[PDB]
Amino acid sequence: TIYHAKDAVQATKPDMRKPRLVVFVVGETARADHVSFNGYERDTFPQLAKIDGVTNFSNVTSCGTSTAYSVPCMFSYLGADEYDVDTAKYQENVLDTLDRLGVSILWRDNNSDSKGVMDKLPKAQFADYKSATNNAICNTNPYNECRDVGMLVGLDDFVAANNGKDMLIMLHQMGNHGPAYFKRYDEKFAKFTPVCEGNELAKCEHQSLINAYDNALLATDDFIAQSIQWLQTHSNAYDVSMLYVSDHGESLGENGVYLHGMPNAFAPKEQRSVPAFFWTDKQTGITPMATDTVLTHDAITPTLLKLFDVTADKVKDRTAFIR
Ligand SMILES: [Au+]
Repeated sequence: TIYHAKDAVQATKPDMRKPRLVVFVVGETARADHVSFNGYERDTFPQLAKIDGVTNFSNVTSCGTSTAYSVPCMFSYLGADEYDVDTAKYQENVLDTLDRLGVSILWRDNNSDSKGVMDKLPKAQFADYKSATNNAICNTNPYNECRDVGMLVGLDDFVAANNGKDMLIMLHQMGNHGPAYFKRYDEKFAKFTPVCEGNELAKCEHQSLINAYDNALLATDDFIAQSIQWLQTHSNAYDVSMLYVSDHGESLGENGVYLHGMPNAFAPKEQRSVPAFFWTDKQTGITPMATDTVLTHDAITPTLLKLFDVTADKVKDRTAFIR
């Protein structure tokens, strides 16, 4: 392990102020420009729009264009300019630091896995929610595909067993993962029709592809709202906050390009322009940065440290999502 924050200290402890409870949704394949709040022509986030205290960040660039590359960078101390995907797994990352400091770290995954982020931590702190041995919400669709909202079930049991501690829960979404966007949402989210249902994107009518993509955003809108609603049920005992950032965007036929993973050197902007939301309870004292702050995945690690009142030299001056 190569360390970067051995100096990290927590200024205030959960035995002398309210314990802090944060959900970080790690999104999947969502594009900034298909978000209602960023000026998209469709209301793709109706439920989040009903919730007070949500900040939408209109200028966020992902570290990369793929799950393997972006997800470790999101939790890195190095920043996009110095990040090396090939050695990322051996670097101390922001979750190693918080866990060392006594924050209870939980990773639930309905996507793939943590791409090495949870590897130095006890396996008991990672849970696979792609399988029904954990996820109670899979038989709601003709594919029996397990749903992101299933990662919320039983979180009260996790809180109860971590009584009075700081807690950071990562929820790694299936989200808008392609090519089969149509599979990614239940029927209640099939607002935009007709929809593409083949693995040959490009052979699909372009509008029908967009329609399946947008329906999957409505399922994500629903999941993020439910996440905040779950947090609100603990807001008296805990200072609760919710951070959402997508790992990367998606090409939807622009210049003949589909899916993602284009190398950064020639990747279209659609693959790196991602949405980000921050919600917090009024009690927490946490203040969002300006909506239009130029932001990147580099802001995640300082944001997670500030949420728990932790300082570390390597990111002392680094712009975050919050003050
Ligand atoms: Au991804």
